[PDB]
Amino acid sequence: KVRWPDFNQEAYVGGTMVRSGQDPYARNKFNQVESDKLRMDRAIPDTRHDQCQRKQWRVDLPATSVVITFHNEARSALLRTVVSVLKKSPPHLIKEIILVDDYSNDPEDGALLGKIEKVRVLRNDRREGLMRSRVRGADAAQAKVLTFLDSHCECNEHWLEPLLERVAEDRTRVVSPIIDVINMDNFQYVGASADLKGGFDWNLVFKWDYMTPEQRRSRQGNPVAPIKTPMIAGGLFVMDKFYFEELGKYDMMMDVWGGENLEISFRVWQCGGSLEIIPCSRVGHVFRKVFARNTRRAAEVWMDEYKNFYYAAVPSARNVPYGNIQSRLELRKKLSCKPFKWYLENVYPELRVPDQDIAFGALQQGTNCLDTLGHFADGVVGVYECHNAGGNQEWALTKEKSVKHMDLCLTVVDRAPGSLIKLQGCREDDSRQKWEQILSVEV
Amino acid sequence: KVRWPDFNQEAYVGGTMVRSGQDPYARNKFNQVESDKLRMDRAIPDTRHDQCQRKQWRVDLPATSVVITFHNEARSALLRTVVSVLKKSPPHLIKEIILVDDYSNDPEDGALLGKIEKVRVLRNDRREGLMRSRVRGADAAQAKVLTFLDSHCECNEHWLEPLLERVAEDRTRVVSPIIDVINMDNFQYVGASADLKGGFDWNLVFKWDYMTPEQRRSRQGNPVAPIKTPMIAGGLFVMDKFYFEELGKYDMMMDVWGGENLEISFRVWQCGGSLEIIPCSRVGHVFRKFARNTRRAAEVWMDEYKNFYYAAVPSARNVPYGNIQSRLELRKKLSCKPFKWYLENVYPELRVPDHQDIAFGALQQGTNCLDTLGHFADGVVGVYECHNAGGNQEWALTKEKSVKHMDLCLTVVDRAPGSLIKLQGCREDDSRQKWEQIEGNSKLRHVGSNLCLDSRTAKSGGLSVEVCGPALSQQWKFTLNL
Ligand SMILES: O=c1ccn([C@@H]2O[C@H](COP(=O)(O)OP(=O)(O)O)[C@@H](O)[C@H]2O)c(=O)[nH]1
Ligand SMILES: O=c1ccn([C@@H]2O[C@H](COP(=O)(O)OP(=O)(O)O)[C@@H](O)[C@H]2O)c(=O)[nH]1
Ligand SMILES: [Mn+2]
Ligand SMILES: [Mn+2]
Repeated sequence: KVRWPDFNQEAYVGGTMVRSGQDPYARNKFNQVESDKLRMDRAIPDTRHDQCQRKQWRVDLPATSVVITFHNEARSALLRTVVSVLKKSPPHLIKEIILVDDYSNDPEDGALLGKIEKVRVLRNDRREGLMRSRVRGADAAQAKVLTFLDSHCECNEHWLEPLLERVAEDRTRVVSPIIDVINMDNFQYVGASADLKGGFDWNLVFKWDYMTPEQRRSRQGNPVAPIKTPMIAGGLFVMDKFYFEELGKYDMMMDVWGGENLEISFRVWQCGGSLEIIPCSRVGHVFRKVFARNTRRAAEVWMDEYKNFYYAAVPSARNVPYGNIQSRLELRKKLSCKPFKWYLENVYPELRVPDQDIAFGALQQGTNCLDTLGHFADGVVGVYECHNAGGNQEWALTKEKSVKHMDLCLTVVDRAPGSLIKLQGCREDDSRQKWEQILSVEV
Repeated sequence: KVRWPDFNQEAYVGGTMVRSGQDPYARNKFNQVESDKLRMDRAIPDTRHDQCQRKQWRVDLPATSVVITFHNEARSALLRTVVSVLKKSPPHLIKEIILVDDYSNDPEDGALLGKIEKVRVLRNDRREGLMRSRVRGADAAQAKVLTFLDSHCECNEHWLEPLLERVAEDRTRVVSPIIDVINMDNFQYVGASADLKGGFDWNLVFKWDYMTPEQRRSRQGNPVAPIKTPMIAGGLFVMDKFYFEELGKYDMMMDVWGGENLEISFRVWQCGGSLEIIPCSRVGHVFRKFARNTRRAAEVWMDEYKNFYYAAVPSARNVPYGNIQSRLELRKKLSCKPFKWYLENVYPELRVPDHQDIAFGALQQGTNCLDTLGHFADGVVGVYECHNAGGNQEWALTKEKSVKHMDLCLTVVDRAPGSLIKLQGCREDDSRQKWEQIEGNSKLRHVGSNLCLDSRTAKSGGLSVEVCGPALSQQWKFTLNL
């Protein structure tokens, strides 16, 4: 067993370096020459709010089993992940670090990290992917609380105490750090915004957005308070171990190319827990950039009818075979989880839910986009380039066949081609406001 | 006195029509030829939401005194305003209509309408303006509730009872209809949005804006409920007569040029009343196309925040505005709340610069604005056409010299020319985040460098840092400058 500072990084990253000519993004989708240049404990900026830095963190907290899962991870990045945990965490709070080597090409990527204090390595036989690899890691953990990280993260100062404080207080909380960004081309560590919450559109791809100005204003008194989130990124969180178990771990027939965020985020909220982002906890993550099977498996279990709006948004998924899900279904009733309606209403109210529009989003043409120009009733309407967007470029075509923004409708004021169209109050039976898929007017 | 239906509109109107060749816009800045063709009680669409078409008010509502003030109004428009009040309002709720002719060139405009049932006319002596004219009318009013309208309005079906119900239930409510649009060219009557709230930017110019999504969401249960509003348009409103008096009427030193929304809206909210837009009340208004009145409002009500207005309108700082003691004494007497309380509780969606911000608002290059492009940390930044809806075009230049949006800051990741700037978490100690306005706030340069913000690759990669130079791609001005 070696203490982390005495581990031989030069040797370990030694023979795996990018060879002249070869493509540094090739193995990984990030720049390995840049990764390999970094020391395993390289200094990173303290990105935490000023208030965190003056906090006295409790350390009379339950220890954690840190589970890190990986498949042909760059050696420099894997080691850097492990050492950030060991350097930045109170040693009595790290029971162990469990590395699940999920079929890497050189088992030595993992096994060599086995000489480090607290690290134990489990190797999969075939490639099982992230979700089952985590379940296995979790099954082997000896501590009361689980911490899951990706194999290309860098923990910041006092990242762990604020997370464990939460779950030690109430074991139904599944909590996450603010995920700082490590740039995939130059490996600079970048402070993220603390004003974000996790969410998604009806295609179900995870996305961030800012809290509303009202939510921010409500936090002014304690701006480092926990943030409740509809969904976690999924790569990094901490969860009470028995809670992870009792709620059903992860779905064992998910495969990769999987969204580790989706199903667990719905289950936790519907089945009585909460998801939080904890501002004082900062961990960096290298961000970069068939899939449908896993998403299907989540939707079919958790969303009830609103699953329809997903298939609406992504018809391309309607017949990807997704397999047997009965044991996941049994699980939901066994737990007496609330319905998806409740989650939309209570957890993600700000998600736009459809219903009977013929069409939504922007009216393109094809560089530009229909735009109110900020005009109201009796104003002309126009185009700007598409910004992607929302606001004055968002429109609906209604069951009633109107083209509307808020309650204003494009109105044929004068049939004479091609005089100007106008915004006017939407009128269910006004015929000057009816449009069909087949500014000013013309033939 | 004459039944409104018995009034001869052709005699009244016909005596002032536009003649051969003469500009039909000259007199009023609207098309008088189109106005004059209309019947005095012309049919207008019912723009009210279907859910109005019950609906909800007591049986013993209080009568109102309607006050309409005018200077050289087009006779046809004036007459339609009066007949629409008479035609659309239950007769027992109209105690009287008081016309204040604020020194119109021809006194017959008003005096001939004095033959109509319930109308009485007062002529100003001299040109007093709308505010002083309104106080004169209100002082004459015999009923318990005041209704103010402009002289180019057309009331719609059951416009009055929902206004009267609000104030009969709580006399500290000052209430307005949804104001429908009467087009100044063709005089067509156009239904307005019901999703608006009144407001203003730091230049103190009134504007509408859509409610927030959460506000809309909280109205699912009753989409025609009252709408609380930080500011009223000011032309049209109903107010308990005694409450109008007790609260200080209007500031009697306001002149012609105002501006009638501002001072009263701040005073009502700060002194414990409220302002509402009532969706089931619909009235049309002919819309068409100075700092003394605004200063008198800012100096009395705004406390330190008046400084943002002066920032926005630096020329206002010179302008005489007269004596405000009486108003400050009114403010103390009524125990009004500070402007800070108003911004927090009444209008939290106005975004307010930090006390030590150096500049604020949009950062404009011609008609384009610095836009985050929906990006977050480690993302590039760019420009779009300035849309004045804020959001991704909202910025501040802070005490710490950063250009910031939410808690992200423009960061110079590489000093090499043509290097892209990036959004990173603001950190006070980060020298890469420090920027300064130069050359009369026409450009932004990275502190301690020869590098300036540049748009040349806006659309093919992002904004960059580039050697400072005459290029127009390096011009940037904040809309607000402290
Ligand atoms: O246990 C694992 C962990 C990761 N990966 C692979 O490594 C890459 C990164 O996935 P991960 O979720 O670790 O990182 P992300 O890029 O999703 O943040 C993908 O090709 C995964 O399939 C894997 O096969 N098994
Ligand atoms: O009592 C009045 C009413 C109106 N006006 C003038 O009439 C014009 C339009 O004002 P109003 O408020 O009637 O209409 P709006 O501002 O809505 O167009 C302006 O020149 C005002 O000075 C006036 O001098 N005294
Ligand atoms: Mn990752
Ligand atoms: Mn008017």
